[PDB]
Amino acid sequence: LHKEPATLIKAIDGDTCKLMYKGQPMTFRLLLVDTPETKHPKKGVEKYGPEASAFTKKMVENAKKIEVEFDKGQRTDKYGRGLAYIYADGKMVNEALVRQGLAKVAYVYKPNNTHEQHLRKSEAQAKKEKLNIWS
Ligand SMILES: Cc1cn([C@H]2C[C@H](OP(=O)(O)O)[C@@H](COP(=O)(O)O)O2)c(=O)[nH]c1=O
Ligand SMILES: [Ca+2]
Repeated sequence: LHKEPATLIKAIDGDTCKLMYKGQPMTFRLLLVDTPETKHPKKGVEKYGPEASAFTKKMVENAKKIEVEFDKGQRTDKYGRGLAYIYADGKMVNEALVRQGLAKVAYVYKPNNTHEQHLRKSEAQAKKEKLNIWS
């Protein structure tokens, strides 16, 4: 897995943001995780959704540099969103959210699961510390 540079265009919510990648604007969806909904009416504004968005927004907006790391499987989903692990100054946003109890490990589709165990151990810690979603 190789990391690549990207430029923040705009954070949309907890697990989705728009980045300029290879000179092209794209919406990215964080791999292996799911932050609560704040958009789709079929779900509504789920508890901790606004919090997860604020965390992600803060994290990506304050970074000196952003990198995207694709897994080994497909790089986009059916909606055309780039599927990656996003890093803000070397810190993985996907793991950060799970560690704070602001996201649950979800959508694990082989072979795009290289970091599954790492995220699972962080989720177990958030759970034991009874953080946010796990409170
Ligand atoms: C994280 C991820 C989501 N998805 C899909 C599954 C869901 O399909 P459906 O929308 O048809 O349920 C949706 C979840 O994303 P959101 O959390 O952004 O809604 O995106 C993938 O296909 N692959 C992925 O790797
Ligand atoms: Ca979501």
